[PDB]
Amino acid sequence: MVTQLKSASEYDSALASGDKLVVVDFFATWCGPCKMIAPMIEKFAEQYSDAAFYKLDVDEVSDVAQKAEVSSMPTLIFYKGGKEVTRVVGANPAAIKQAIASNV
Repeated sequence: MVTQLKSASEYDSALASGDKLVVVDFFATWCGPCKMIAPMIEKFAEQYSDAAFYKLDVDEVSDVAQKAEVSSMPTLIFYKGGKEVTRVVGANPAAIKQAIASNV
């Protein structure tokens, strides 16, 4: 399951996980590719049980989106030990899957 982050607070606690891969999907409700990739992302969460998946609506938690420097949707950011390891800007199934598999 992909837990929606509702505040800056939730976002940050999500990140203090260490060693555990934390993956955040920055999306918008108006964003088409976001919608098309959302089912895939759920599949990936089932497969990669070693990693915690989340999503954050950029129009609800804007401050977090601006501080994470998200300027296109969807943007998947990969954290480990509270630090950004990488990110994928785009509804790119293959790149997202590889990013998860390789950083778990």
